[PDB]
Amino acid sequence: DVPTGCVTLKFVNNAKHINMWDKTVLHYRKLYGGDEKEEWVIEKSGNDYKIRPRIYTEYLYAESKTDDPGRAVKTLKEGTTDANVWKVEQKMALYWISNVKYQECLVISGSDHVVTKKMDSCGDDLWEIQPVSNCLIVGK
Repeated sequence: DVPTGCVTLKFVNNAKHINMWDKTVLHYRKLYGGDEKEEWVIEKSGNDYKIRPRIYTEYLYAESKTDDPGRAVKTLKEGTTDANVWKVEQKMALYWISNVKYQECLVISGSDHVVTKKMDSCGDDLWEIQPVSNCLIVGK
């Protein structure tokens, strides 16, 4: 079904991969839609999944309130969170991703924001999850 391990995360409609900032701000790392093939790790978490970049042990999560461009998604450097578990579901060769806590689809916006958005269905906002052989997950 969903590949676990090292993957690339590419939003189909935009051709944008999830990229991250080089330097952590406060307790979080900012993300944006970019064109570089950033490597991420999908880990099984119960019936659902957690997501982290290959080189940092920081878990993808969704913020607690919705902003103008949508509910911001970033990785958690310091602290704890309840919104770091992701549903990842196959639709033929493509996937849609949804935050479990808030039931909102992960998406890259037209302005390159990485956000979740409540939709009747995530099935029109699909991701390309291409596995990356030679997967070196950094610990700490």
